[PDB]
Amino acid sequence: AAQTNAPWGLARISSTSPGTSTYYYDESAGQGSCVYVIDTGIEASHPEFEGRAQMVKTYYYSSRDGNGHGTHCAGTVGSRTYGVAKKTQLFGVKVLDDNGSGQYSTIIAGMDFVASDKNNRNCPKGVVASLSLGGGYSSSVNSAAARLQSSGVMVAVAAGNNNADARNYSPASEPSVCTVGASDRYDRRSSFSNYGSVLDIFGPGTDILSTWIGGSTRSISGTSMATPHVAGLAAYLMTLGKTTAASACRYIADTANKGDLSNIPFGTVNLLAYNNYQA
Repeated sequence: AAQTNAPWGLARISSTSPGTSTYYYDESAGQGSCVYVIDTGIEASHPEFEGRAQMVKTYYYSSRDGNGHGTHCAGTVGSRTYGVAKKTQLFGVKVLDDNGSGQYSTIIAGMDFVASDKNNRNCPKGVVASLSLGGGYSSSVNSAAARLQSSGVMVAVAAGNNNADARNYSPASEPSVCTVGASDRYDRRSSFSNYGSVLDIFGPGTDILSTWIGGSTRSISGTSMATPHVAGLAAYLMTLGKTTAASACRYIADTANKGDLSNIPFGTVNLLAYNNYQA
């Protein structure tokens, strides 16, 4: 399938080269998979989600996304126009308040929630969790992400926007999850992207158009935007039977575009997420 005039990041994920604008993908489109977006919530009524998004948990007085961040990330995972996996099921877990903040104890609870809650959902092709959030190093936050991964969920986490080594941030520094840095449309490391040995992969993160609250759209930048590209790619590949939740991060690294990014620090992987789809 071909989506013309796609957001640059979608086109990048299905291309061996930067500078194109058509997204190519297998029409299965993540059908039968599930992606949990652990964030500020999801505006599930947005027409771009087509009824495929729902809130399953909040730790606040509302499940509504009063910020936009979670809706934007969910849109990159699976919205019809802005999403990588356009037929996946999206589940919202609101661990961040409408200012985009959350206590680590709530984030931990949300991760353990997903590990159990997937057993209440129909996801025959596999389960993914996208965590566009983080803070300073916490062994308890890392352990929560490790448990979620161990339980059979492909966990993708943002590397962070500190232009620093991700080893000092959580859950970015947990080795067993998929830690995602950000690149721009010219295949440069995003200026804000964290780096380091713990990164597994890069995805498009600078100037990413996606859904926003109020039934709108906007373009924003961050490793928060790169992470749902990888989460959606994992769901897409699992639906295709190419990989599993346990191995999807490694498979994405194995099949990535290699050596194409600039300003990658010595010791950081030079790997850009790629669906290797041959139309």
